[PDB]
Amino acid sequence: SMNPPAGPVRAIAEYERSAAVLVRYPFGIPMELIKELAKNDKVITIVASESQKNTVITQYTQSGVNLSNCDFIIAKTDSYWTRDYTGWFAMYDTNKVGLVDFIYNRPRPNDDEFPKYEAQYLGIEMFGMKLKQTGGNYMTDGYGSAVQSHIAYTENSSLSQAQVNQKMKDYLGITHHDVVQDPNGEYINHVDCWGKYLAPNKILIRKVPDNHPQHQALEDMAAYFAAQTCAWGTKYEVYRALATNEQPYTNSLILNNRVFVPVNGPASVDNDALNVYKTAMPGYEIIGVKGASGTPWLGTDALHCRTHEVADKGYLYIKHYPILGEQAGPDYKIEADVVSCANATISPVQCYYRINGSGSFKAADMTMESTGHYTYSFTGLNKNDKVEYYISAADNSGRKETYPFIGEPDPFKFTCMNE
Ligand code: NA
Repeated sequence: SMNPPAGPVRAIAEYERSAAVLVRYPFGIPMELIKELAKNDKVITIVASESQKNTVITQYTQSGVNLSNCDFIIAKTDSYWTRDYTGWFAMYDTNKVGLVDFIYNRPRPNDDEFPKYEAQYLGIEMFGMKLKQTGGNYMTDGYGSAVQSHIAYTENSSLSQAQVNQKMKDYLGITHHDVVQDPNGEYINHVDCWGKYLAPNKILIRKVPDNHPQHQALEDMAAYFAAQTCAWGTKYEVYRALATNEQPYTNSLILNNRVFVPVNGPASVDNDALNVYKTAMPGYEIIGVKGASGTPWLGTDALHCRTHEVADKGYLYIKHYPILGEQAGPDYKIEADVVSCANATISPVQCYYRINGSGSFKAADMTMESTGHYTYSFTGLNKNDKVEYYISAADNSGRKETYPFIGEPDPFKFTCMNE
């Protein structure tokens, strides 16, 4: 149809559950990456024909790829930049997952048309957002914020900024459309070359040497996010990836509990970048990925550019705003909504918690107050007690999710003040 999705709408972040990752043949990524992806996750390869599918299967077989995780879509494409032209994922109508198409900002008509084939393959509805856009220049936090470089306005110059913002609201549920002047001084003007939400409360911002012409622009961008309150109510934790030689360290893919970071030398500088991700993202497996010789990583074009995560059409979605830091009390009540996009019965919904840092986390059932709305109150806590917690839900489709996504390795933390 030509109508927007039935509300409310919520754009899905890259660090939410992914059912698959989308790549394209002829390839722009190394076979070793496809192999590593397929070890744990479904890889959907776009090919132009049944014969081309079989050519790819032969290559996957010869390279030892886990074929049980290899799926295919037959559709014409112009390029391997699946980040930039494939559809964007949003929840809509309470418990549905949909795809949002847009006008691809390149003269690549098969790439531009592709989202319809993606939606057909996935068995989900598609909605047409009439803005000139590109996925590389888009990221959302999963709480209604999105960051883009200035081309989101300048390539839609027949519309006012308000009209552009309204399109993002109507099709993606974006209420905070954070469009900024690109700090990189290069042609592409994509956020994924300088910035990446790692979680709702964490953002990675590129850093360069002091004498690099973009040094101050990037420091200013880091300061901007550090001063900004995030969706959870704390200031963003701002992490920095130092590019000594224009290495594309922010151009990584978060796929479930793994992070794939392009590396292109020197080894020590690559390892420093990987260390930043490891520090920022406890519990995640951080994986450095060397480029393919024929289609190497570039400063403006690397791993994030040549992949796109695919949301779970049956997503078990946990909506939660955490209790953090010094809390007054005397009640410490957490609330979460849990929705099954699989239309499955949800049970159990639990709070896992630990008090004052020792022993194992303990499970307590949350109380369902109304349909899909769960609460839990921490009892018996004394002044200055430290609480770690996370939420866990399961349904009878076999889905199991925590909030935060990674669960126990990175729990929410608060302190009981009793004041
Ligand atoms: Na399109």
